[PDB]
Amino acid sequence: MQHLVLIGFMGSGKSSLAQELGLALKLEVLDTDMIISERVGLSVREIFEELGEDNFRMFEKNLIDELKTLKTPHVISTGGGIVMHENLKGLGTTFYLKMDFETLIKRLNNLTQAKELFEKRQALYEKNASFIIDARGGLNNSLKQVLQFIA
Amino acid sequence: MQHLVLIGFMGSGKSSLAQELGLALKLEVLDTDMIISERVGLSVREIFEELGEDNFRMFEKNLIDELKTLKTPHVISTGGGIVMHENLKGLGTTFYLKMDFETLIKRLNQLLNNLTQAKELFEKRQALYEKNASFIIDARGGLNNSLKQVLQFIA
Repeated sequence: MQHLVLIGFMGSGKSSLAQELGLALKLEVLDTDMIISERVGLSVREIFEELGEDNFRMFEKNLIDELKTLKTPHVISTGGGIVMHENLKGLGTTFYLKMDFETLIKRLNNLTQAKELFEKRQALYEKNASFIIDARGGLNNSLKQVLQFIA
Repeated sequence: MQHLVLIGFMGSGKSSLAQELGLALKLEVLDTDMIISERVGLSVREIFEELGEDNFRMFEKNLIDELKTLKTPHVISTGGGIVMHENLKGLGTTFYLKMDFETLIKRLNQLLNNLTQAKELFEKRQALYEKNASFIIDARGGLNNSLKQVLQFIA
């Protein structure tokens, strides 16, 4: 009865996979960015611009704590930066939707800096993941992997 | 020969005012979010989402240091958030384009939401801009009027 939480970079297919999982499992699907924006009454971008990252993270940390009180399992897609929270593992079973950076950017040079930055972020998702899903085979292939792990 | 640095919330009119100052003073205009986005090749929103705020703020901190080395004064419009940087005040003379919450919101929606929480946090954020401002421009009453205020303070 643990929430299934999908983490990873924006554009990795977390929302599409969350909807498919909720359908396969007959469970409700939640999106943390959607909930924060709906409550605060500003878009995620507007929240960052007008109220700042620290306030966004506060709404996010508070929402994670709130969703943990829900005993019924939900599927939960999350925004890119959620992995900075200490309370993230704790929310439920986490899945890193692992996509090669090259595909992500279409949707990086060993000797320049940006690659290291993307690698460090990946290292954070992996550190916070119960399971790593290979996203390269597409949505149905990712679904199969998730279902097999939880079964 | 100090840079004229425009700070404030998104939608306050910083971009239009910067262009107008640039024209009036015959100076070049720079935008710090545009510089960062152009270099990284990701929108600001995309940097926060893909690389996180610590990285974004690192790019921004570095850029302020680099712009300080420009001798020739530029008008510089800045992103929300920039005032978090200890190195910001020294980049040049800062102008806070002050708006109230209701005006900001009005400019953004171009009624059932409870904005009480956002308002409370916004009012606290304003003090950070005020703290970091050489001058406060009443950004409630029109571009030309704002321009007039800035020109008078600098002249």
